[PDB]
Amino acid sequence: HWGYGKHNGPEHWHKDFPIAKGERQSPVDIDTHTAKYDPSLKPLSVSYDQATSLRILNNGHSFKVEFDDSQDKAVLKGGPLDGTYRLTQFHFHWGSLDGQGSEHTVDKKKYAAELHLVHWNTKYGDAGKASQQPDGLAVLGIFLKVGSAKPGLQKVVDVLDSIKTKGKSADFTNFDPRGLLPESLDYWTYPGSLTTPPLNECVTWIVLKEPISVSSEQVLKFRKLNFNGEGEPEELMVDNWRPAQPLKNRQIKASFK
Ligand SMILES: NS(=O)(=O)c1c(F)c(F)c(S(=O)(=O)CCO)c(NC2CCc3ccccc32)c1F
Ligand SMILES: NS(=O)(=O)c1c(F)c(F)c(S(=O)(=O)CCO)c(N[C@H]2CCc3ccccc32)c1F
Ligand SMILES: [Zn+2]
Repeated sequence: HWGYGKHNGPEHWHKDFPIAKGERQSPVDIDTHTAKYDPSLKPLSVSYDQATSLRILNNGHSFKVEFDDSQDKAVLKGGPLDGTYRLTQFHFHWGSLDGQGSEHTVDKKKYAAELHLVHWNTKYGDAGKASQQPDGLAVLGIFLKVGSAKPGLQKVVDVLDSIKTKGKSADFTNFDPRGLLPESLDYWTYPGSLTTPPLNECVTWIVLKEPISVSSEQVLKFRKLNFNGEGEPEELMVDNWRPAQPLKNRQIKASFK
């Protein structure tokens, strides 16, 4: 199966998913000096007040919190986007140590983790169909650094011991994703891809400039999850990040400066 290990990790994915070597793959390094300030970009609109979280699960790659996306409840618009994008799930990528774990990098700096809030363009009706379109998804990426705790993350971390191994899931209602956001919505944006198989080139990435702070104790709970199913050799779920991919013929735009 595909994974993050030596024998099935990112360097292997192109064999089953040849788009891995495509022209708009993610993540990328964000060279802040080269990013073009675009005064035509709009403020992002993040409207999460009616979000309805449903469940949390360990799928052997990450953990994911899924939302009720059957109506317009938690939506992203504005910024670089045309139309409305509905939140369907968020998940994280993180490292074995605090000096790695993010997918995007900023002037080559790696953060301890990266949160991805995945949204689909409602003009395509469902997230699967959206993932087949060049403008189908918008993923809001937020870096995590280790320092003071993020109180809004604590409900997630306290539930992780219930989903330790691949295939476990639990009820996870009333989680407010507004508690995961930094103060500023200044962002970089570029056209890219899913960072996991199938690697579809369907994502408008919106990466916030300001990281959130999480505590060491919060990230150490991420690192207690297992990639493996219960019974199988124990392999901690760490370093579940794809490294930066070639920028190729893309421009990263900044909403600021
Ligand atoms: N994710 S959660 O439901 O476990 C949850 C929290 F547990 C939590 F503590 C906070 S807080 O702002 O740190 C608490 C201040 O009262 C938030 N913060 C929220 C919800 C509403 C809102 C609006 C702006 C900024 C943050 C938040 C939260 F969504
Ligand atoms: N980093 S990222 O945001 O690119 C990203 C993931 F990192 C990730 F793990 C998942 S997954 O569903 O948990 C695993 C299979 O890709 C998805 N989900 C994908 C799979 C296909 C699809 C279709 C519509 C919306 C999301 C996804 C994902 F979009
Ligand atoms: Zn992701």
